Amino acid sequence: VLAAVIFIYFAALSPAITFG
Repeated sequence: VLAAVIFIYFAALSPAITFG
């Protein structure tokens, strides 16, 4: 389950890092 949590963390850093 730890692997899955890290996958969603990166998915949230895509739209959070972009300035659009």
